[PDB]
Amino acid sequence: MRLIPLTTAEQVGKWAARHIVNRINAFKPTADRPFVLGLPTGGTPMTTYKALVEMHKAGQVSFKHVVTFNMDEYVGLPKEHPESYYSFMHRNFFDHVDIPAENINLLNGNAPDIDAECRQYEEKIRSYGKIHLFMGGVGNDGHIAFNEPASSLASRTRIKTLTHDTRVANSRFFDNDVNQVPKYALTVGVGTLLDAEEVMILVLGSQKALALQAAVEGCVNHMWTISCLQLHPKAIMVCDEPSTMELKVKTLRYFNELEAENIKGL
Amino acid sequence: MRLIPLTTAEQVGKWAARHIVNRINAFKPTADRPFVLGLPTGGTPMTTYKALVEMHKAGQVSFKHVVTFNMDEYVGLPKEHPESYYSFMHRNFFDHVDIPAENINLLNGNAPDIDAECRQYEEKIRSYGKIHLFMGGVGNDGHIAFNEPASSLASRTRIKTLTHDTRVANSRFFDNDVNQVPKYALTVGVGTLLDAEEVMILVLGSQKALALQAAVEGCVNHMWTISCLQLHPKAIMVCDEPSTMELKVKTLRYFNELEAENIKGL
Amino acid sequence: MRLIPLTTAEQVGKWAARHIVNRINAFKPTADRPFVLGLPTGGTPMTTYKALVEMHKAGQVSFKHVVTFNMDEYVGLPKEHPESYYSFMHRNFFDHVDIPAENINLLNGNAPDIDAECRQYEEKIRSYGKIHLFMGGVGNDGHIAFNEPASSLASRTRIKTLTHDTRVANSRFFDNDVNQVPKYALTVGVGTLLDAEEVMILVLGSQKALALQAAVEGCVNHMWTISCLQLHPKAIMVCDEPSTMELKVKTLRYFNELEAENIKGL
Amino acid sequence: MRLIPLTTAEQVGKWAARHIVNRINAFKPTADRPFVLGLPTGGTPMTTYKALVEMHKAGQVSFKHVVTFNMDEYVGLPKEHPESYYSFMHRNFFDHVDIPAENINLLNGNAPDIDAECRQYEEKIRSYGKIHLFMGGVGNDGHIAFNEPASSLASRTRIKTLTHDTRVANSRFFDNDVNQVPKYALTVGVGTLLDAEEVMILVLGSQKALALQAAVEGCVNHMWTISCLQLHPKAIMVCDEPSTMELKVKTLRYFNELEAENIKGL
Amino acid sequence: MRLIPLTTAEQVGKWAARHIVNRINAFKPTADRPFVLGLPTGGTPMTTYKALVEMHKAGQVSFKHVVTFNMDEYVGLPKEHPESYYSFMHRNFFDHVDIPAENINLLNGNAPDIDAECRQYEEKIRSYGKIHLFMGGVGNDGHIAFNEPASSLASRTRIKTLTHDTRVANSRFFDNDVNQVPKYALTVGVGTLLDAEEVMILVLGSQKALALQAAVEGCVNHMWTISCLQLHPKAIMVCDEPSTMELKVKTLRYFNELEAENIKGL
Amino acid sequence: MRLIPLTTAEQVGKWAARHIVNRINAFKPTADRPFVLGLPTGGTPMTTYKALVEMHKAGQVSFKHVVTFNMDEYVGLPKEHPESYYSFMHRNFFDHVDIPAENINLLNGNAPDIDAECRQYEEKIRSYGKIHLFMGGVGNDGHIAFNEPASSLASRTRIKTLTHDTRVANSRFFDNDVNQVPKYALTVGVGTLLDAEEVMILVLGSQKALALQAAVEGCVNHMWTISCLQLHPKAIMVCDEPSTMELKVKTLRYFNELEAENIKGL
Ligand SMILES: O=C(CO)[C@@H](O)[C@H](O)[C@H](O)COP(=O)(O)O
Ligand SMILES: O=C(CO)[C@@H](O)[C@H](O)[C@H](O)COP(=O)(O)O
Ligand SMILES: O=C(CO)[C@@H](O)[C@H](O)[C@H](O)COP(=O)(O)O
Ligand SMILES: O=C(CO)[C@H](O)[C@H](O)[C@H](O)COP(=O)(O)O
Ligand SMILES: O=C(CO)[C@H](O)[C@H](O)[C@H](O)COP(=O)(O)O
Ligand SMILES: O=C(CO)[C@H](O)[C@H](O)[C@H](O)COP(=O)(O)O
Ligand SMILES: O=C(CO)[C@H](O)[C@H](O)[C@H](O)COP(=O)(O)O
Ligand SMILES: O=C(CO)[C@H](O)[C@H](O)[C@H](O)COP(=O)(O)O
Ligand SMILES: O=C(CO)[C@H](O)[C@H](O)[C@H](O)COP(=O)(O)O
Ligand SMILES: O=C(CO)[C@H](O)[C@H](O)[C@H](O)COP(=O)(O)O
Ligand SMILES: O=C(CO)[C@H](O)[C@H](O)[C@H](O)COP(=O)(O)O
Ligand SMILES: O=C(CO)[C@H](O)[C@H](O)[C@H](O)COP(=O)(O)O
Repeated sequence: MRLIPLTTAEQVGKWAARHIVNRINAFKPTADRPFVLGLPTGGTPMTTYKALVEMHKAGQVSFKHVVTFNMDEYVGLPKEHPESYYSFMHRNFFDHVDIPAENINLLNGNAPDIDAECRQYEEKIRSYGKIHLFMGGVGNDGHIAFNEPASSLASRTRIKTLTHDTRVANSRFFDNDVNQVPKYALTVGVGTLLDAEEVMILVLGSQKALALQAAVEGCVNHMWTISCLQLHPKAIMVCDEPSTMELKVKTLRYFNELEAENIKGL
Repeated sequence: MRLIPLTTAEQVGKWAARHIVNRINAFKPTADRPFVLGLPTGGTPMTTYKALVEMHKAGQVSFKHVVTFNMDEYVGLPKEHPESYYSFMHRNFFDHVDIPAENINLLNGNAPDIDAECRQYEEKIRSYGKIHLFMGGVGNDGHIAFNEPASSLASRTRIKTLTHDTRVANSRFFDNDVNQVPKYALTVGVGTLLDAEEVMILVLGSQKALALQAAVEGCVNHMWTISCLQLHPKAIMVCDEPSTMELKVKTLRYFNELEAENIKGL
Repeated sequence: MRLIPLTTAEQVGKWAARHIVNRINAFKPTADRPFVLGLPTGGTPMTTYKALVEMHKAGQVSFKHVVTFNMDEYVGLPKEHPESYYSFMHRNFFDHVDIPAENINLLNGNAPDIDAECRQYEEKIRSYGKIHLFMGGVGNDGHIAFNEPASSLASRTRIKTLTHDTRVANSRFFDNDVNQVPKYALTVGVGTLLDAEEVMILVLGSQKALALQAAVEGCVNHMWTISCLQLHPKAIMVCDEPSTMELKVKTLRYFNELEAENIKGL
Repeated sequence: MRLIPLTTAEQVGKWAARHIVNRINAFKPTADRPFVLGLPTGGTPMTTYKALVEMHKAGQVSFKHVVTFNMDEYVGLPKEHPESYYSFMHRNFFDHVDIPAENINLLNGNAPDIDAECRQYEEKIRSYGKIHLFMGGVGNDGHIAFNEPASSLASRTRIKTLTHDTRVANSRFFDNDVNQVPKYALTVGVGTLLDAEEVMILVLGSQKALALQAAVEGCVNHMWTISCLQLHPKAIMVCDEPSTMELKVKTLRYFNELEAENIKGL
Repeated sequence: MRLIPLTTAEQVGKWAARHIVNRINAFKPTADRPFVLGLPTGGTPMTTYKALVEMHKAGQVSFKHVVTFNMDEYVGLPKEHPESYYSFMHRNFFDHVDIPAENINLLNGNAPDIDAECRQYEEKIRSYGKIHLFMGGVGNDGHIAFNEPASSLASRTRIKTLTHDTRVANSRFFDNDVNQVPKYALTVGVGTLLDAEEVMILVLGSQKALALQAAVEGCVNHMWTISCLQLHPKAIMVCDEPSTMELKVKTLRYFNELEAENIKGL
Repeated sequence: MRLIPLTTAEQVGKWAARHIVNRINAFKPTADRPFVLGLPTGGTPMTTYKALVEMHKAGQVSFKHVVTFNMDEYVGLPKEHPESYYSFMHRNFFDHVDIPAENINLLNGNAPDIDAECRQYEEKIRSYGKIHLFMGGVGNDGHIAFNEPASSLASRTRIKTLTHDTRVANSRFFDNDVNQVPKYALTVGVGTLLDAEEVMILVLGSQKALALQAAVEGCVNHMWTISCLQLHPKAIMVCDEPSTMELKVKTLRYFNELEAENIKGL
């Protein structure tokens, strides 16, 4: 695994955005061979979406031949609701770039048949072949997507019951009232994520320090699903300073030595 | 993983039996497409075999098109011995249901060529395709089938030397004399079990509390092979009250919330 | 996993050599079906190379139809340098046995295109099909080959930055001057090793006691990559006495009972 | 120790307030033999202070012969600043009860000789003999008073540097401006607390879940100073529901049956 | 501490009995200066009591000037009930030796003022000065005496509520009827034990393997009160083979070489 | 405790030497009130002893009124043997300073009554009252003095059997011949050390990284006796860079900001 030890959220966003751009440009996507990008919501990717939109407007990237898939979506939350993941993605990213509406893939949290909806999302990924880069964040409790504690490490897209801890954390977006946070969500599985060619996790704040420790220095287990990355051949964690506080000095020293040139570019 | 927190062994048996019945009936097995059931011995499945036989006699299930495979068998123990797994299964299940003798698969602990016997058991599973539901229990030391501490997590059917701890526990069936308990057994591997479509483990008593903790809150490791379930896409653990004593309050709370409707049916 | 608890390095070498000979002879390699052997360097395999050369000269083994692959090699170290792994292997093994030069495979640490070199080494393994037996050792920090702490458990052959701890340990071969130890090395991946049919690790000295504990009694994790063996269907660890000091009494007792006949042959 | 498992912060303050009043009335303090009460600040004791005030108003307790000592005080913060502990205590407690000004002992965070201040505080306690009851809270990092991680378990009153985490936690009272929270604070030591006849710690909120687990199920260490309570002859922890989430099922079960009739008072 | 690694419970009782007799004879007790012996009940000390009796019969020891204090006694159980500790001690020890009735101190589990009973017991010990040797056993959950998990490490003699596990364990003596085992018991505290000049704990059986590991290799904590022995100046643990199974190899090796000539007596 | 994070062993000896001189000068010892210094041997204090010598030479300190006590001494090793602690201390320290022979207290490793020797040493310390400063090092296994793992935390000066690991470590001074290193040694106990007014431990090298982690972030236990420092009112650990590699990032950060201006002296 690669861990990029940066200082601030602004730097994290800039490194991630730049990595996404270079992968796409190096890929040279065509209409017959698009680049498939998996994306997350939440507060963590804000600086990355910001940087991505800038680079696009500056003419550095084109999303014309990029197909996107999101990690999850709230169940039973009106699609028009500003806090639905559909609204989040359009407001913060889609409405600003040249990506065709047919290239966008989002789960329908209001689908009448939940099993069918999840299964079809898997079929859609399969029709493209693979997700080339899946970007995400991590929960306080260590979840990747919404694969809460005790989620199978070989899981597929399906519905999951959100942990009280996750709902309290997400209530910050629902006027700080947990009763307004949806109780369920459709989410890609750990197995789904393990199938992506590259996984890039963004980690910000001391609130994520225990999750980062579990991922990097902990053992593989289903309580902290972020530990599944130890089993992925190409995972990267991009971190700010506060989030690395629980790591051993030797561990952080190793990554600093490794990524010195790859980050110190002002 | 799913964990069903029940109170007594009677409830555990009833939930498990009911789950087996609904899977079979939903499957609609034919002579050209049978339902393959993996089964265990020991004290744990007693209430489940009892409930299964009842439901059969009440006309709720038919084992006519069900093929069964057992987890293991003692090596060097006469097949006629009442404590052999062959005798256990006939006395407690086979002799009471409408399953054809040709649909029953048991390992021969007295086979002259042990490697050949184990290999052929694997071939037989393969000829059917897959085990749809493999039911089992857990050892005090955390073993699944007889995959004792330090058993490969990718293991196949083979012979294994029983741990002194396992023999002392099993001596309860041999007049409380460990010297009468067989030292070896042929057992399906962890990889064999991981290949089943669904795995259902029954957990009863405080004697199993540490094993349950390891499975649910511990990391993946070969010392407590029951932890392999964290890697299975469809595992369920059915527990009574005493067995959950080593779990964290938050963990048990999560499962109770999840399975409330799925268990509270009187 | 199998653990062979021996007393001295001389016994370890003799058991390992004998195991390699019996595998080859049982295989009956031909020019159209060679035996593929993966090999390590370092101080650990010294007694095994010694015993192998003896058995060859005594007419017990022939390496005529054996193809070999080494685990790694230093990057930027002149091939002629006595401490390069190319020199180590020729001096200690190749120059003494009847193995054809075309059957030898070593990584080129001075290759102009590192990615290409690593990729081609993988292709070469693939053209043979599989490595039948991969022999190795373990690092103080728990590494297998040079898959240092935080290496993916599904990794392939690639370049890796050596840990300060590994360089200090290896400086014993460079006049005890860490500044002379290369900083990088091309190494087979954990996934590469997991693909071998059988893996045999040699463990010598109390300096390796924590690594052995992690492998046998620890959980699967990428910090101690030797733990990947818990996931291999056919792994063996051959140990001397000092290296088992960190194991539990019950664990060592189990293996002693198991391997009693398999080792007590004077 | 005794752990009182309650549901709400309202029940916690009421249970703690009733306990203090019961101790005081049983002691029957007088001018020559006052009851010595140790007290804390922060958000946790609010409901306790309100309840004590209601009880004093109803005529149930008098503080005429109660001498108090506070745990700590910020260094360099002006005395009349609303966030100084001096201000907090008068506003939330002293202003509403009949306690004589001479009976109130607070640390002078702005004294010329900080070292003389600490020595004199310890002297003051000794002049009275012993603190009969010391009430306190617990930090997210497990500190008792401001004895931050790595504080001697035999420490006395002295100056202490606040951990970055505590300042972030306390910033709530400084307009979430960490820069405004004082970096230093005079505090009573762990030995000072262990010298008290009885220690009662109030635990509220999920954020204290790990600190509660460290105090109850962890080992004694100087990283989580709250663990010192395992060494005290008479320690009580009064908790609400969310703070108990990281404890084992059997732990909370034990305490629930012990305190059943002891908390039924509503 | 000293750990005496023996094989059998017969050797354990003989080693412990010889130790007591040696201490007593060396002390040379008299009416004005008696030897004070602290004693336990339960299944563990049986072989010790038998051996002590054989030694007294052979003329090797006299209890004429030995004062005894027992660790605990069940609350509410009638005195002449065969399972009361009073009954156990007379039947298994007092009835066969020359100890004066006035030298025997037992806890009155059926006293009117339970609190007065405990205070007076502590007073009795103080009147003699100090207990010279306190013998005890260890519970499966690590309790010393009946100082159940979460008992203060500075505790004194008091009333205590038995853990569900201890009652299950003790049900062996109550026809395996847990409902018959007393729920409460008066017991000496951890501080009471730490005040003794020397403490000797007998450990027998695999069931105590984890308690032994907690006492020897664990950290001091109030969950496994047996860990208090790390703080005692003169603590001895006498063990049989199965109780040592959870210790590390190097731990048991150290103790074996230290006590070699000290246990060769047969 | 205080942890002084320095880079080099040269800075460590200089910081420790300046600390001793400052304590001595502030104390202003005299014939009737000498300063009592506890001292160690081994490789760690070399730079400290050199620095103290340079300071005495420059006229900064006098040892005319300093009484010293050493931690331990090998049993059975001839006094004038260059590796005896008596020889080490005179050669490395006493020969170069103005300390009177009568002020020097060393353990007599070759005394007729070893037990009388230990009792008299403790008596000697008591006659002076208290050791004001005890300097020591830490073993790889965490021992303080020669209080090997499983040593009472309340122990006094006594004879002790060296662990195999310590003898291997100390063989460096005996031509790497473990057989030449004395198996026994008289040593001060943990209680003896805890009775000192201040304890300063010097930590140098990666080999002590785990011992440092056990002392700072671990729990108090008798396996790593260095952990006793968590219980001491005034303990200081002076470390070089490599010994800090196993600590968490936040731990070392806390200490760095606390001691910033306290180590800038060069
Ligand atoms: O010294 C004190 C209080 O005088 C602290 O230990 C607090 O008790 C603890 O930091 C909790 O703070 P709150 O969460 O209650 O605000
Ligand atoms: O208070 C006592 C004994 O008076 C207990 O700590 C027992 O020593 C322990 O429960 C062992 O019981 P047995 O296993 O020996 O019966
Ligand atoms: O009793 C002593 C010293 O008198 C020991 O605890 C050493 O301080 C420790 O073994 C370190 O040894 P070195 O690594 O410094 O040689
Ligand atoms: O699937 C989701 C996001 O759609 C994730 O697991 C979040 O990345 C994680 O919960 C963090 O959320 P933030 O802290 O970024 O808000
Ligand atoms: O839809 C999900 C089913 O997969 C459920 O409500 C179950 O609780 C599930 O079995 C647990 O999750 P995983 O093991 O699938 O993560
Ligand atoms: O393979 C076997 C059973 O054939 C198992 O691992 C048992 O389920 C386990 O050993 C528990 O046994 P009981 O406690 O149910 O008897
Ligand atoms: O037949 C089994 C062989 O697999 C053996 O006696 C070995 O001891 C085995 O190698 C260990 O078990 P696994 O790693 O296969 O579980
Ligand atoms: O890849 C390598 C060797 O080419 C290994 O991981 C070594 O086996 C290990 O580093 C031990 O080295 P020695 O202790 O045997 O020297
Ligand atoms: O060539 C290796 C790349 O694989 C690198 O320098 C990276 O640091 C790597 O991503 C880490 O290692 P693995 O996770 O691949 O072990
Ligand atoms: O005034 C306190 C000193 O007692 C200091 O700033 C030190 O940092 C102290 O040595 C650490 O704290 P304790 O070990 O005393 O908790
Ligand atoms: O009589 C005992 C009281 O000392 C009680 O029932 C309490 O439960 C006690 O506070 C807990 O035990 P210790 O902390 O005193 O062990
Ligand atoms: O002279 C010492 C005795 O105090 C001994 O050889 C013992 O082994 C001792 O009981 C253990 O050491 P401590 O528990 O006293 O450290």
